[PDB]
Amino acid sequence: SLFMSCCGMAVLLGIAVLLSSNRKAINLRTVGGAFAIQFSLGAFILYVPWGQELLRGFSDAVSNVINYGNDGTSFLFGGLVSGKMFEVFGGGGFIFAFRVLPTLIFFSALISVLYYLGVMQWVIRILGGGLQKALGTSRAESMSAAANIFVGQTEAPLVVRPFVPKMTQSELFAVMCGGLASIAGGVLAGYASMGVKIEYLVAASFMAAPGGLLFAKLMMPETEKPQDKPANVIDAAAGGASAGLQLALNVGAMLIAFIGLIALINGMLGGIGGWFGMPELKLEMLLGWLFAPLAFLIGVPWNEATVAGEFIGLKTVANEFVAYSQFAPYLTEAAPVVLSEKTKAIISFALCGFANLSSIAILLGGLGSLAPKRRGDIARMGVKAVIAGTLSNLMAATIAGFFL
Amino acid sequence: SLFMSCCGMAVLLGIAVLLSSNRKAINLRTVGGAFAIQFSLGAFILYVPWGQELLRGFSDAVSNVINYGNDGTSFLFGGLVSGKMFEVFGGGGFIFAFRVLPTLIFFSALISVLYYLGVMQWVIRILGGGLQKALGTSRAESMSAAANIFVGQTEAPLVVRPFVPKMTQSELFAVMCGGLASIAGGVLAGYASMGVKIEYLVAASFMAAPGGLLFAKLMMPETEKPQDKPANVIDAAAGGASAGLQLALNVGAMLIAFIGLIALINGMLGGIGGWFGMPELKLEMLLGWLFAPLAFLIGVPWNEATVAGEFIGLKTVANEFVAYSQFAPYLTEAAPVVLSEKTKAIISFALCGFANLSSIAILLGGLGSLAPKRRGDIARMGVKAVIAGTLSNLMAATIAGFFL
Amino acid sequence: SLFMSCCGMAVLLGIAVLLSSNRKAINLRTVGGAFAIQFSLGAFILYVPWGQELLRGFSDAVSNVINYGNDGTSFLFGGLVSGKMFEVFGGGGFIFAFRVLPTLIFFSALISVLYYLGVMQWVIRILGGGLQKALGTSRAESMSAAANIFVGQTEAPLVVRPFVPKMTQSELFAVMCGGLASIAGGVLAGYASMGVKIEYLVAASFMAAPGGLLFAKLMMPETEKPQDKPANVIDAAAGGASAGLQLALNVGAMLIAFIGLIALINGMLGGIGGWFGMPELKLEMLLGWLFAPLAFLIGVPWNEATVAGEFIGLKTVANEFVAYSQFAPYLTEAAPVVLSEKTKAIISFALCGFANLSSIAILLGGLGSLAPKRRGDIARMGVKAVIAGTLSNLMAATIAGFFL
Ligand SMILES: CCCCCCCCCCO[C@@H]1O[C@H](CO)[C@@H](O[C@H]2O[C@H](CO)[C@@H](O)[C@H](O)[C@H]2O)[C@H](O)[C@H]1O
Ligand SMILES: CCCCCCCCCCO[C@@H]1O[C@H](CO)[C@@H](O[C@H]2O[C@H](CO)[C@@H](O)[C@H](O)[C@H]2O)[C@H](O)[C@H]1O
Ligand SMILES: CCCCCCCCCCO[C@@H]1O[C@H](CO)[C@@H](O[C@H]2O[C@H](CO)[C@@H](O)[C@H](O)[C@H]2O)[C@H](O)[C@H]1O
Ligand SMILES: Nc1ccn([C@@H]2O[C@H](CO)[C@@H](O)[C@H]2O)c(=O)n1
Ligand SMILES: Nc1ccn([C@@H]2O[C@H](CO)[C@@H](O)[C@H]2O)c(=O)n1
Ligand SMILES: Nc1ccn([C@@H]2O[C@H](CO)[C@@H](O)[C@H]2O)c(=O)n1
Ligand code: NA
Ligand code: NA
Ligand code: NA
Repeated sequence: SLFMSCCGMAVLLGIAVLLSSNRKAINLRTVGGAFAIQFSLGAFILYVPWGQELLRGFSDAVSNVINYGNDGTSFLFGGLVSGKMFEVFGGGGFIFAFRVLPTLIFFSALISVLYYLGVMQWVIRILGGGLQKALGTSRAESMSAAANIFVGQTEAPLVVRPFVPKMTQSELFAVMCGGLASIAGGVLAGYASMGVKIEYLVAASFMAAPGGLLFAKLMMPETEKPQDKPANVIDAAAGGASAGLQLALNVGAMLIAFIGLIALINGMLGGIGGWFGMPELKLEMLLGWLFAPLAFLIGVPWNEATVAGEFIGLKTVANEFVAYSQFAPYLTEAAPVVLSEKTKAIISFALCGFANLSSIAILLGGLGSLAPKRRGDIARMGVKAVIAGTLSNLMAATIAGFFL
Repeated sequence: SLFMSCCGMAVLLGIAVLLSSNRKAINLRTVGGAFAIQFSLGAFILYVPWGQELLRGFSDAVSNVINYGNDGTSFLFGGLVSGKMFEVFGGGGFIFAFRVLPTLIFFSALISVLYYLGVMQWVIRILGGGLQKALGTSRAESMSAAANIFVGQTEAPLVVRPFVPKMTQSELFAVMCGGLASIAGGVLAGYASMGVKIEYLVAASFMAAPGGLLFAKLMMPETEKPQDKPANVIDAAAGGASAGLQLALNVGAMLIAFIGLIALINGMLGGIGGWFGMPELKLEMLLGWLFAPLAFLIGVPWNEATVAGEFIGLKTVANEFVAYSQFAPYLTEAAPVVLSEKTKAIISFALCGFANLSSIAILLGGLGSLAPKRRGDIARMGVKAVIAGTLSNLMAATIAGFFL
Repeated sequence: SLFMSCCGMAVLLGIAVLLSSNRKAINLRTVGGAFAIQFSLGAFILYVPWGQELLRGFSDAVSNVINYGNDGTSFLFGGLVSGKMFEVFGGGGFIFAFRVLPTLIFFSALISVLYYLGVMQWVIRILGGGLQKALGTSRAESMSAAANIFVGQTEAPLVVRPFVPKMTQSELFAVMCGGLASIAGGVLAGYASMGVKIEYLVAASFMAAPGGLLFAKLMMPETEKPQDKPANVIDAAAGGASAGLQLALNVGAMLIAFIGLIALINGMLGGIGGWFGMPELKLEMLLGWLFAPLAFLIGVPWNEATVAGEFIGLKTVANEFVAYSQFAPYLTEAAPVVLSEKTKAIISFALCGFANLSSIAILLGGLGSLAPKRRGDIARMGVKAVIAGTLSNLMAATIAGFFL
């Protein structure tokens, strides 16, 4: 029943302790409160009636903004994003390149506008302030954690830019983990446009802030001593649209290559596996068979662990965008395998994060440009930070599955 | 009758004098001739029979070039830009992204070719030479004004690149105004592909050269003393296509964001306005109500001033591309409001310009790269230059409405 | 019969000798073996039964990879690349921008992956090693020649990057020729997706390695004395996709401009030619009339030389991508002119190369960045290198036509 979930949380906590740089340096107030916040946050917005209402209210607001932004892409691509497409091409009428990718552009512009107005800084200051006061974490790493709820791993540390070059190894590691444990507002709307429940996306985003700090301070406790704009609103929107455009082009090119490469891998795996009497061997079977214990450990039923392992594994070995692309058909009525609603939630939560190996190179560029003499430390702690970010997503998925 | 137009011109001239840096330094020959040229140019090509024939001849030639360039986009997007699209999606068969944006690429390549051959330099030298000889303006600012008829605000000063770092504040201001009062050959073909009459676009482009110098020397008179390539034609075309591609991507991303943001603004304005008994409140109503006196002042009928104010205002607070995108449906048979032909002309002329706040940042980058130690002056005169560019477009619209 | 082909080869060899920097410095072993290899390679894979089987086996493998990569573009553009497109738009259902361009992205990612694994370096080391041992050419220029079979003119010298700044003028010229005589794996799959026979593309690619060295050492004999990575596989794929994206955008923008410009040229040529009683004058007629002797010289029948001259000429004055775009309809059942299978082969081989004037500027950037103090030599030998690359493609076409 609920025993598998509580054991799941214990195992995830245990792995982080075993991989800690110094277990005797672990601050029990910090890691105790961080888990308490992430757990209570899950209890609040997924179990308690009032918290569920606030979550649905924020989600519907997000859903309304997406529809508003869709007027922009409707102007550019016209009938190619209309209802007539489904009458002609059926299911293939949904053109991903025109339906999902342009949303990255609009939300990037919106976020840039909200930064110019000071709305974002206002929310981050409140959330980040409450974290450091309750966990004892430093000012800079707390703000970066709160910022990571809404923006990406490279944009989040920008709110504490002048503090990055001199922050401790534990601080830098937490900053990295904050970005790896979360996603971004732009891609969130993209995943929502692909069928992923917004309530799960918003929840996992907020739970990433304490969850990121949790496993960061578990695996890399503080052993040192920490310390302590566009001309107008229209320029802000333009700059945001430009950054979103570049992102949309990068994501699209990645999806063409990766999905194409996976198809190539499956073709080769069919021939190689055939030598051992398994010609039906594919990448999905390997990932599913290898991540099934992990899926089962976080609350996925025994008969659904293998399928759930495919998506979780693909997110790890590649990225969450590719995983969501393969998981999205399982959210429609034309799903090859009908999954339970709890399993759908667990997969949604466990995928909601930038935790992968390729994100290390991105951290080296974005976060590294803020502190060029610290690129060595980023590369050194890269793998451990990904593991920490993975544990945070898995913990959030276990918590979500518990109250569901 | 015509009294409202002549008063309109007087008011526009009056505002520039009131905002002048030194009214006693205003050269009457310069500002007198500049207005005389812009007025006579309007009289020539919009009223006098022969001038109307030369305008239609140049416009049809432009219209033929656009159709020739459309063979390129027809090859890439095939049936998505064919007549079958209108049979399937109806009005939504016109895909803006494939119909308008690729034209920016072709014309950028063409202009680059005409620069390599020396055709552009030949025309600019004649027009720019006649301006300085009649107005007394300096050599450099005159060529940049003439160049601005065909190319953008950042490409126009390139013909006088080595003179920019040492030109006077009045010269630099005129260069800025020349770009803000005009558009570019690429986007001109785009607006033409959206339904805007080419005759109006060409006319307003040529009237921008004396009009730009007019309000530049009115608001910033000269108080100082002025002074005084690709390997082959195929490389020129390739470089032009590359620049046009980058432009086409920027415009498209901007249109997705801005239109999407306007839709978001309208949603919020509906809720905010509802608090004051106006739930139907939108961005269009605010702009229309605030720019109606300005539209009425330049010759737009009282019962059409509010609608015309929406487009003029949107061009100012954002850019002319967004304004044209909302004005284009009013040029078809399926227009929500049937406007008079004179009103259509006034709006077309008043929108034909890069005069907006975001163009300042663009001037800081493009024009600023030509003179890095002058970026301070560009930022300082930015707002006044936009105002001057706005007055030039409004003057051209008043002149156009007069002879129509 | 076969006398026209052998004379064709002799003429091509003769031109290179006449344009040599020093005919008395020509190494007979080098240029003798290089021609022997290119000729025997053609004999092997186009005439001899076993060699034809190995060619078809490699081609079908290439054809399978393309289909695998098409799963990526099928996900992004959905029904716009499905069979329904041909039912609605007929022949115009084939959208080039979604059918061909995305293939550049996938193959660029694949090649980047094969480089990370060491597969490419392994094949290049074998082919490049056999060339230098048989021709006496230096180590660096041999590897660059072999690398050019699979990758582009700017990516090929990267395998011998630290040797480029100090290599002789003859070596540098050979490196340039190796890239101009060949194409790239990405665009190869593009041309294959346009209808060009893969067997011809693969054959011409392999024949480019000895053919490139052949005319390089003929026109520029050695008179001096020669001398002598991503964090993971997923990062390699991402970087490749990014480079392919940039390439796909450049090619698409070029095709819009160039084809559009050709349409504009044809319009002007119709008016200019009309003055001399030839209003039907077009760019195709000029190129066909001027390259017909060259087409006839390499084995194209007298009544097909003019049509074949259009494609060969267009490849020279522009690029092979534009030429292939105009030659592709001649490979379908709806061809305006039914050509013989041998003529189709000759045109396919003669077009398979980056040999054009615009590739010089590209060599100045790519190859020049590897040796900034050698950009002068690259620009100096630019034209001769293009001629050499042209002769290599023409030789390969003559050889192909001989055994066919
Ligand atoms: C489409 C899906 C198909 C399935 C593909 C699965 C392949 C698994 C990739 C793992 O490769 C490793 O990843 C590390 C992470 O980058 C690299 O470490 C590199 O970076 C580390 C830190 O960032 C350092 O510790 C190392 O020294 C450095 O080698 C390491 O070299 C590399 O072997
Ligand atoms: C989609 C449409 C929705 C409607 C939106 C309308 C909003 C109006 C924007 C105006 O904002 C101002 O614009 C100036 C122009 O850039 C800025 O001046 C900045 O730049 C000037 C000069 O370029 C300087 O004088 C100033 O010091 C400097 O603040 C200024 O800060 C900013 O407040
Ligand atoms: C769409 C198709 C329409 C048909 C168009 C056909 C036009 C033919 C273009 C030829 O122009 C020449 O090309 C050279 C090659 O770049 C240039 O040499 C330049 O570069 C050379 C070496 O790279 C140097 O030798 C020269 O000094 C230098 O002028 C040269 O200037 C230029 O006149
Ligand atoms: N705003 C964003 C969006 C995405 N990303 C990177 O792209 C991968 C796929 O979404 C993510 O996993 C992440 O590596 C990013 O760094 N910042
Ligand atoms: N050639 C061009 C075209 C456009 N622009 C800038 O983009 C805005 C929208 O067209 C314009 O208002 C202007 O700011 C530009 O600077 N140069
Ligand atoms: N990988 C590639 C692909 C293309 N190119 C350049 O682009 C032209 C058209 O394919 C080619 O003729 C060549 O100039 C390149 O340099 N490298
Ligand atoms: Na984040
Ligand atoms: Na201009
Ligand atoms: Na090559």
